[PDB]
Amino acid sequence: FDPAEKYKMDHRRRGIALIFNHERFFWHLTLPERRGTCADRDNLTRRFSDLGFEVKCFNDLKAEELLLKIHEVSTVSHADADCFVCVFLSHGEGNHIYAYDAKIEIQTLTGLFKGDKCHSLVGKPKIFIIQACYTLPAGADFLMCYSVTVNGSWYIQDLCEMLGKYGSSLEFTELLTLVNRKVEQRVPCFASMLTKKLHFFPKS
Amino acid sequence: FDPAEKYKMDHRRRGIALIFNHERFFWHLTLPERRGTCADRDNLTRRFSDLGFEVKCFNDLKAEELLLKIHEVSTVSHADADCFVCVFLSHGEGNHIYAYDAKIEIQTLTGLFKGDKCHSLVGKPKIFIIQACTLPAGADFLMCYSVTVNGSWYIQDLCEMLGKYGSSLEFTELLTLVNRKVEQRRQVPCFASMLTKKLHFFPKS
Repeated sequence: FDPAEKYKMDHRRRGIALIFNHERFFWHLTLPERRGTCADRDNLTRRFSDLGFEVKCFNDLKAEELLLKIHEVSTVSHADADCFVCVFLSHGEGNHIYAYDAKIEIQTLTGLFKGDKCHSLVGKPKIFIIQACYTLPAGADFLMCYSVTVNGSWYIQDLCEMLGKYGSSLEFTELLTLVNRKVEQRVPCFASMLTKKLHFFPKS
Repeated sequence: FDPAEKYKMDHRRRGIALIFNHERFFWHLTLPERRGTCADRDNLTRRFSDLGFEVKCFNDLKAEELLLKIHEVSTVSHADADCFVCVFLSHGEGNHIYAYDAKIEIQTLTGLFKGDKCHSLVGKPKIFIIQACTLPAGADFLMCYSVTVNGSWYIQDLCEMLGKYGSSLEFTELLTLVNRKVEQRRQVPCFASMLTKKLHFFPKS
C-alpha cells in the first residue's frame, strides 16, 4: 500500500478543461459586470493548454445551454484521458453559480461526473475551480478549488503564475498551497477527496 | 519564494490537542448514543501524544462548559507552541456541532482562533478534525471532515496512518492516504486547506 502512489497520467490525452466564463448578466438579475474575467479566462487557457489540456471555453451561456454543454461533456468518453478540469468564473449565491439568466446548484453540475454516472472518469481526478463573488466534493477523486482588476483577479493570476512555473513539476495540491500563500501575502482554499498524488508531468 | 517551505515546528512545545468527545445526549434532543466514540477518543489520544501534543479530553460537555473551555484555550499563550489541534466527535446538524444539550455553530468555535483574536497562533497551523453524523475560518486553518464498538472507520484509518506516517509524511499527504483507506472499505472523507506551507510533525528535540 504505497504512500507515494500517483494517479496514472500516461493516457493518450490529458483530458478536457471546461471553462464557463461569465461577464455580463441578464438585466433583471441586477448583477454587476465582472470586469477582467476574460483576462482570467485567457490566462487559464494558456496555462492549461501548456499542461496538455484540450481547453473549451464558453462565454455567458444561459442556464439551458450550460447544462446541455456540461451534460454533453459528462457523457463523452474519457477512457483515454487522464483527468477532467472544469472552471466556473461567475457570481455565486450560496451553493449556486450564476449562468447568464439564473442560478444553478453546484451539486447538480458536479454530480454529473460521480462514478455511477460517468464511468470513464472513475478513479481519475475530477478538478473543479470555482471563482465566485460551500459545496463539498461530490465523491472520490474530486478536488474543489475555491477563490473565496482589468488584468484579472488575484486568485486566478496567482494560480496561473504557479501553474506556469510549477505545474509541470509539483504535486497539484502543494501547488494550490503555494497559491494560498501568494494570495495571502497581497484567503482561498481547496477541498480534496483525492486518493493519490497528482502530477502533471509533460506527456509523451 | 521557496516552494518547499515548511511551517516552523521547533518551538518549545508541539501545542494542545483539544478533544471534545460526545457519547450521550440530553434526552429531548432525541439523538442516539454514539457507541465506540470513547474508543476513537482514546485512539486519537495515543497518536497525538506520540506526536508531542498535550492532549486534553472532555466528555459530554454542555454548551456553556464547552464554550468556556474552548474560549479559555483560545486565550492562553501559544507563543512557544507549534500549532493547535481541536477534535469534535459528536453529532452534527448542518454547520453545527452538538454539545450535550444544544447545537453550536462551528464558525463560532473556529473563529476564536482567527488572527485578530488569537495572536499567539498567527502563521501557525490550526487543525480541526470533525467527525459528525463549514469553510476554514482563515489562513493556516486545516479542516478534516469524516463526512462499531471499536471506533469509526475514519478515526481508525486516520489513527493508523498517524501511527505509521505521522512522524514522517507531510500532513495533507497523510490525509490523502486516509481518503484512500476509507474508500477501500467494502463514504468518502475530505479535507479543506487554507495552509500556506508544508506541515510536518518530525520528532522534537
